[PDB]
Amino acid sequence: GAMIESSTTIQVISAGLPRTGTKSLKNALEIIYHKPCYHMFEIIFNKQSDIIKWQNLIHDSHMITTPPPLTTKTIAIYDKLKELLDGYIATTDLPTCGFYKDLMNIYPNAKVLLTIRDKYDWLHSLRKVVLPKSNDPWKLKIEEGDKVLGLNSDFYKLTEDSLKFAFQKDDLNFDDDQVLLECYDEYNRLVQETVPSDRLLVLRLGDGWEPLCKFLNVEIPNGIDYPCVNSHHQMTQLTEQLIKYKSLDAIIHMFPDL
Ligand SMILES: OCc1ccc(NC[C@@]2(Cc3ccc(C(F)(F)F)cc3)CCN(Cc3c[nH]c4ccccc34)C2)c(N(O)O)c1
Ligand SMILES: Nc1ncnc2c1ncn2[C@@H]1O[C@H](COP(=O)(O)O)[C@@H](OP(=O)(O)O)[C@H]1O
Repeated sequence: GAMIESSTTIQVISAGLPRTGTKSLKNALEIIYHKPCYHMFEIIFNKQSDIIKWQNLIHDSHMITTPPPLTTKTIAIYDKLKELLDGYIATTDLPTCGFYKDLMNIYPNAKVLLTIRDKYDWLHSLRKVVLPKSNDPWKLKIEEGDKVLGLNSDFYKLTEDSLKFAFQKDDLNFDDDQVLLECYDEYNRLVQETVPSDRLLVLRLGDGWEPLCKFLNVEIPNGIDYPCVNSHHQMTQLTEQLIKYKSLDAIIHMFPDL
């Protein structure tokens, strides 16, 4: 196809929850658009100063009166969300995913993606990387590796609060598998009920380029396979290597598509 000059603004809002292929999708969107896509990894590796800004936004988010129409407080919240996303062409993962409805209002010409998978596969992956149970010895390893990356209790607070925001829960028993599974199903159902079907593409793991590129009116990237990255096995290796070497920069060449 012809090469066209794309606008550097949010063009794709991904509502999929963590551990549903968000990092592969982030990489795929960057391959298509040649501009950055937001993701929790963007916070960890490039924008740790944003943690407090996202926390402030979530703290104020209960004051969002759903447009139409737009109220004054909603403008202030929407302005900070637009500021956080300046320079990006897409959003994936926490903390953004729970803001899908607000992002749809801020970027009325953006399209929405929802990545889904088997709920028990999702929970297993979540417990190995994002939310280990409080009695799991692996949790102490994750925390040791996280300190190497400079992540403190405020980072864990952001993950917890952005998950609570996505699930629309005032509190959440993070150690309760039944609660998490029910929240997962209700969240994915709600996205499909809320977003007009014309504006939504539901993606399953393994779907690859073709449905995504058709939805976005772009050519399939020539000679580039669809990304497959961020397996729990790979995250376990990363944690162990951070513990062993005590720095990101000593191991970063071992993890190419991070
Ligand atoms: O790809 C989607 C996606 C992948 C991972 C995460 N987070 C996993 C975590 C951050 C992390 C660490 C290392 C790396 C790496 F890759 F550099 F190694 C990446 C990310 C989140 C925090 N910690 C668990 C924890 C330990 N004690 C807690 C107490 C309360 C709550 C959580 C925790 C690992 C998210 N989040 O958090 O949205 C999204
Ligand atoms: N192209 C692809 N095909 C199949 N699974 C993929 C994939 N890209 C990522 N995944 C899976 O999606 C999960 C990572 O999602 P996220 O990036 O949102 O954290 C991992 O699950 P597992 O942990 O079960 O391996 C990973 O294996």
